[PDB]
Amino acid sequence: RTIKVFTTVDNINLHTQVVDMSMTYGQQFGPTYLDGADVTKIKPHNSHEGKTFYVLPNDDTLRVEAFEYYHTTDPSFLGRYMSALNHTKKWKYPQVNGLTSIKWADNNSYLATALLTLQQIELKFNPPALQDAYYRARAGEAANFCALILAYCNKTVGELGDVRETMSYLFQHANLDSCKRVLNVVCKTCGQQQTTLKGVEAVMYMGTLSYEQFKKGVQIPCTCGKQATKYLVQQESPFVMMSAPPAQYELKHGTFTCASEYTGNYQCGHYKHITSKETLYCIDGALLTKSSEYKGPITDVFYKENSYTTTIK
Ligand SMILES: Nc1cncc(C(=O)Nc2cccc3ccccc23)c1
Ligand SMILES: [Cl-]
Ligand SMILES: [Cl-]
Ligand SMILES: [Zn+2]
Repeated sequence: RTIKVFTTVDNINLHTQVVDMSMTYGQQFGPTYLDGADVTKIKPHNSHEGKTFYVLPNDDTLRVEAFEYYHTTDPSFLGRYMSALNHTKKWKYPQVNGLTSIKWADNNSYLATALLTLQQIELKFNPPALQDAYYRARAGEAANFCALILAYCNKTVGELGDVRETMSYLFQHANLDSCKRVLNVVCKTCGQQQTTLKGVEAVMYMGTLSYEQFKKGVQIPCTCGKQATKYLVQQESPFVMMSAPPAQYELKHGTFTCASEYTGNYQCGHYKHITSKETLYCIDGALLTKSSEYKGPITDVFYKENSYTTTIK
């Protein structure tokens, strides 16, 4: 007694298989998943005929397909992706003010604010798996995209996460080759040092949330033991992300694109998203509120950019 099924690593290229209904999937394919569910220890049902099963990339055809689709050789990746998808397919993805959000479940507030942010900044993903899942997420079906983020970041469903680190890992799998930043550091004692940064380093800054303040100059400790002024000379990027240790901060309508708020103690707090549109909207998973100004413990602020050159001489 047999059925025909298909095996895959990318859910695009299918491989025809005939399975024995008296043996487990595990006995025939090794670790096997059906829409994220682990079916390794399960025997084929009638209802399985014609269905697609994920298997591990254990031969050269599957390794080429999996590497071209996911751009990772981590042998646990597909198992972690499937384990996460079994949960994320049960999350809800409401449209909030025209953006795909996530209804709160499993400590996912960092993923909701990351997903909302990605829909507001120009970013192209390198791995086809992320490109395809991101397109589906923007259309409202974000389960695959959320499970890929989890898998790529080595996070499990239910784990508390960091928005900044999550964005940094996603930026590392994105095309930021065009991104350039020139900084100047001026110490009235030591003199001045210019630095040029590329890629992820060109779009992320830690120590101030204010892009305006970064342009005017921020005070930092100099290696000589005094204080220096660091300021932005030149920026070439479609956005910048400014971060700082969480502190009470006032967001003003029309001065930024979006921001992350973190409330609570070390590690086990909660994120909300603030987006500047016609007014300020606070998106907290499924929840939406508005205000003319917003003051809270802000961690990350995103700004639109294209090309900036300082007037500072
Ligand atoms: N998501 C989250 C939750 N709870 C605590 C943090 C936190 O403090 N992380 C950081 C560690 C080290 C240096 C940091 C410097 C700046 C900002 C955060 C830092 C982050
Ligand atoms: Cl993309
Ligand atoms: Cl990549
Ligand atoms: Zn100095």
